Amino acid sequence: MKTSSFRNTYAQISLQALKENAASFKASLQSPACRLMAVVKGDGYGHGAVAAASSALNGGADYLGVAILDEAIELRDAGVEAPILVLGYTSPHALREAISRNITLTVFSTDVRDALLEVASEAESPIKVHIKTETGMGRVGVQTKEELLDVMTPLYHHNNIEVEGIFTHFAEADNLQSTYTDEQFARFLSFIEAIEKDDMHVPIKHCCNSAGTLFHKDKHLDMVRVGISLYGLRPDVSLEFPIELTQAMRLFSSIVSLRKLPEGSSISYGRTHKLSSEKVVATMPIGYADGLSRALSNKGFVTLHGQKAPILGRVCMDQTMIDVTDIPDAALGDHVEFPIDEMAELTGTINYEIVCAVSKRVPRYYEE
Amino acid sequence: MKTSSFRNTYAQISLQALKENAASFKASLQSPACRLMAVVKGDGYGHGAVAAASSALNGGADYLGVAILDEAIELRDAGVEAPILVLGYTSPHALREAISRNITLTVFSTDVRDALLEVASEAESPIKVHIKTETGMGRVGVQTKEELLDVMTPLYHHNNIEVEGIFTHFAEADNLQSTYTDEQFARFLSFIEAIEKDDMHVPIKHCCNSAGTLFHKDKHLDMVRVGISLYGLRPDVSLEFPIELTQAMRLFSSIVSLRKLPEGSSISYGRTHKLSSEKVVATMPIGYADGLSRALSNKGFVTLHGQKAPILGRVCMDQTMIDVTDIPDAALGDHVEFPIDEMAELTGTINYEIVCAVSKRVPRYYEE
Ligand SMILES: *Cc1c(COP(=O)(O)O)cnc(C)c1O
Ligand SMILES: *Cc1c(COP(=O)(O)O)cnc(C)c1O
Repeated sequence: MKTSSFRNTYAQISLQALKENAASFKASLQSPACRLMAVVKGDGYGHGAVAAASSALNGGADYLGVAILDEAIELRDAGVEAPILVLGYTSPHALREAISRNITLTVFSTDVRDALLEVASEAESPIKVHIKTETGMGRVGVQTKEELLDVMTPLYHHNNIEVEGIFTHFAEADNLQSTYTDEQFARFLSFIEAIEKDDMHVPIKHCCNSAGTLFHKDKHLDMVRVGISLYGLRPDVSLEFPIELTQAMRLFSSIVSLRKLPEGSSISYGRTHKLSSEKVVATMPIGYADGLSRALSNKGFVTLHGQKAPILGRVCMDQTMIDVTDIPDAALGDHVEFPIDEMAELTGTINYEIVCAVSKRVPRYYEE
Repeated sequence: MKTSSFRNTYAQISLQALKENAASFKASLQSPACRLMAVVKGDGYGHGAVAAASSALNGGADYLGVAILDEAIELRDAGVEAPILVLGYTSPHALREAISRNITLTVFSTDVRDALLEVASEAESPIKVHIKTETGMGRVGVQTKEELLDVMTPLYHHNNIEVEGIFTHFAEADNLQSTYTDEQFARFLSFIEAIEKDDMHVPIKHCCNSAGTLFHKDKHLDMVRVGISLYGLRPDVSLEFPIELTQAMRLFSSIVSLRKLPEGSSISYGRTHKLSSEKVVATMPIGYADGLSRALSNKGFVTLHGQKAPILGRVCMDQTMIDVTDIPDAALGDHVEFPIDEMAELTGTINYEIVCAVSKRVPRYYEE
């Protein structure tokens, strides 16, 4: 993780916010036996995987979730010893590496099942797996009771494999007017009924993401998987948080040039903006190679001195211009802030993408 | 740079293409005295700064360009010894570090001018600077003859500073129906006339980017600054290359799940796509945390087996679904390719952003 720079363009990350958000979530769970999994995929949703994991554990998280084995190995190499579940696919050729670093694996297909049966016969402590079930996200997971039984049963009865978990994922738990989450939950319980009729007991049943955790407490089961709201960001901006949470990331740049340009002057590539009068134009050392979306061209804004300054013309790779004509105290060197949810709204996306897109060129400053 | 992974999602980078592209550009220049600057900002436009710089030098580049001092320091730390120009702003507090690593600096403001005058008062050998002039990009640079003279003259006459260069940048050199590039060029020459009337001779006058280099050979002057087309990508997809170039980056993922889903099934978050009939849906281990634009949701495609497979529903952080129903030989494990220019077109952006957005989670495989 880049954590220093000679350029005043940076993401400030509050570790205390992350810790307190984990504690707030832990306190909110249906039962004290329910585990809090902190989901730190995508390099901690752009905040930094190791920083987010460490903070979340300090706040009471019980498990970590990542998307791919690479991310789990990164955590282990940084000295994180907490349980880690790879939520997505892990291929047969990667299984020995995963088991050697004590990484819990998601399984939903026979190629991985069969490789695991051969590999498990050659390992020290039991291998831990969670089985993924399909209930309506239309993404990954076994699809029928028959397939679940076919995939899980040989793993369950292998003397060196523990089927620790079984889970599903919700497509719209943030839509509080929809029956779909209850329908998915019913299908999930239907899968579970099938394995329990075959006397297979799985100790961690789980289905909730941030939205499920916040708004579907009846579905907390044995573990919840909190991602976006661990970072104090809403699953959907139409929602209001029912627990106390703080946004952990704030994105800043600064003014490195401040100039008056005459009426008729065009700004940036393609001359897509022409000044309607004399304007004071500030240039910032940030652009789309820092992850500032080019779709904010001629439509986004930054804040400074309690006012909004609109972006003029096209966002460049490394530089972006703003109009500070109505902000008389704007000066060379001023730091400015980028609103994360508003950038998502203006470009037709979600805060998840905005924070992940902050590129490796932008240092993260952990201010605690 | 990440260069290995347990997941089959990757950017293949042809070093031979980069080297040959640099050679092709070098051969095309107006005169053999004209220098080729390889622009490798944004981590070599997402290809890898060190790899791109090394390849370009091997192909005949004379100078390297980066956006910010961080990038120049990275190249020096990797053992690159070629001249490097920081094209954007460098702040007063960073000047000593830059000069100690023999980095050429762009200057266009008095804060940096005055700090330089005090610092140069130090240093082993002369400090090299280029002066940025504003001619119509509306971004950075001195704006008037008076300002140019005020900024440059004390630097020119300091016994330990060399004003090696003076430059400008074009807003629409890729627009071959516009007079603006010729107008900018005339303003640039007007700046140059002003300093030469004051008997200040600058050895490297430069103004061309990729588009200027390709289509405005009369403006090559002492050096051209080739970025996007060094990577074999067009400045604008409406253009055809007038010289021989090869696209250096190719982006791939793979099928990690292949399932038949019934009519009426919804795919991914928000149920934004529902199957109009029974479909074979493949899931790929790639999503917007890898830099795959979420704006490709329900509209982008990948290629496999000589056909296009459309993206179904929303791109997730780490996974994306495609329809392979009309591709009978699609199988678990198939690798698929993402078309870079078409992804830009479909999401209303440019190839520059697409290749820079490929995130640090995606390994670069250097093919040669
Ligand atoms: C991303 C993800 C989560 C976390 O979702 P949020 O909305 O970020 O809370 C949980 N589980 C799985 C399987 C995921 O992919
Ligand atoms: C980005 C940039 C270049 C290269 O532009 P391309 O279109 O990528 O060729 C050249 N000069 C300056 C100052 C730049 O910012």
